[PDB]
Amino acid sequence: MNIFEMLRIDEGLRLKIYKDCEGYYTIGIGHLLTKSPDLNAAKSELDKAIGRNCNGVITKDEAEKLFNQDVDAAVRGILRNAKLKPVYDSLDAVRRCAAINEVFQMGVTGVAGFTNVLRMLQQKRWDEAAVNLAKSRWYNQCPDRAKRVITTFRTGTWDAYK
Repeated sequence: MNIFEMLRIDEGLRLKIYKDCEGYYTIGIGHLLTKSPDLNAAKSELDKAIGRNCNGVITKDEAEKLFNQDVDAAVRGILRNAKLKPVYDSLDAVRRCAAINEVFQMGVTGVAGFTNVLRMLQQKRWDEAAVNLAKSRWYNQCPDRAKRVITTFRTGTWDAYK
């Protein structure tokens, strides 16, 4: 499946501001608004992201616009980064999606900082890479959102998304 379909499964789609697994205000398909507990701060961040007055609710079209911007930023981010680009180029199609997903979730600097996992992936040490990812705060603070990505790095199949 494609990266949009994969992230839709991991992140869900919600049109109103909600709290994610870590308690953080989120909207759309995994678009983090703020780590502040102030709902009104999340609303102000949403109005900034869209450029108009939203009162904490967006349309599916606006959700998809944010999603497509966030995916584009992850893909361009990988492909200009001296650590991530050789890893991405080395991976098979399925694990390339898992890499984009991980960068979407953690950010470029978060993924580029896991230099052990990157070496393992480059070297085809899939089991070792998955064990190491399962030690991360990313996974342990919110297992349901990360578990399919980890399985996908291990197996190289789409089975966890079926």
